[PDB]
Amino acid sequence: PVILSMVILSLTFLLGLPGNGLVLWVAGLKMQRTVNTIWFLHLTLADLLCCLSLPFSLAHLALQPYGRFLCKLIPSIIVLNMFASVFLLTAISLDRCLVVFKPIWCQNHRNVGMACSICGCIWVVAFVMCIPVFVYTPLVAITITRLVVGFLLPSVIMIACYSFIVFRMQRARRQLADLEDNWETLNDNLKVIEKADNAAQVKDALTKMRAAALDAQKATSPEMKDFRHGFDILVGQIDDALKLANEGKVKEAQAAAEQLKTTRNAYIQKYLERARSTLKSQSKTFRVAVVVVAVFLVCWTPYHIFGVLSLLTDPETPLGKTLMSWDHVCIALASANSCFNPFLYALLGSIQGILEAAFS
Repeated sequence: PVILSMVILSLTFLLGLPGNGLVLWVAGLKMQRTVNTIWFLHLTLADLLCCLSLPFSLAHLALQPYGRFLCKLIPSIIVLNMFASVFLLTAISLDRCLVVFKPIWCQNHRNVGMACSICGCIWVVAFVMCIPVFVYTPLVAITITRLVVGFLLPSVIMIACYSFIVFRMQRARRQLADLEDNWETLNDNLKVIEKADNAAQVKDALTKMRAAALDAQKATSPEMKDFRHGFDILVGQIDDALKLANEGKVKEAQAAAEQLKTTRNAYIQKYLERARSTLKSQSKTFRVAVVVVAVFLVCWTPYHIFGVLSLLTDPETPLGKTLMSWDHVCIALASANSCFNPFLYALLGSIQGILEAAFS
């Protein structure tokens, strides 16, 4: 099945250089450097460095043609890019979970300088794990070390961080839904009261409005202060209308209830818009990260599976022949991950709108 590996690798290169170059150039010399975009820039740079080495592997597979370098360094680029990508992805997930975490580690030193320092640290940490591959049974230990460091622990970290993030996103949702329900009963009762004659239905509608307003003010920092002050004014106005309707005046209660609309729009509408806006975006920002992580892991799993199988299985076996036959396909797919990654940005994203907005 060597021809299948050949064709898939050639297709990966043919569609890998253009996309990587386009994304790198658009994200690099268009907008300003921020703590968020820098990580994706580093990830795409590592993927581009990985993609640059494909023709050497193609020549090695096709000819099996000068020097030791064919068997010396170009096999190490896969390990290097895998490790750098894993560490950068776990750093992105850690930061995404940190944003919603305690503010003590949010405003301490969160700056572009810290971002590039941590990126350099990540590159160095990925580098110190590259030496064992290049230099030099060892196969017993090095395969286990790569699997444990590159696959298990970071995947656990991303799973925990994203489970906490989705649990926190599932919570606020309901809270908003409750506030929207209270808003809807307030609005429809205020619509009922205008067309309702008699002094009894006015009191019945105002009782419901008062309960809804109290519940809405209960649901939840000058922002909060202003939000609660608006509802205090709302409840006071409801009381004015209630005490007008109690003494058998209908039109005055109608006007008093009409006065509620001004305060409602002036106070609570802006908070409603902010709550709806913030919840919607964070959804997409988390969506892209989760999809990227899932694609990365599903691309890299066959390689680890075949490594474990080769380590466990004794040689001089036809099953060994099958596994070394399919090793080319496994490595080819692992490398095709690099070409796959840039396309999901446009899938889940004017060039600026489809690329730059995808990170923020």
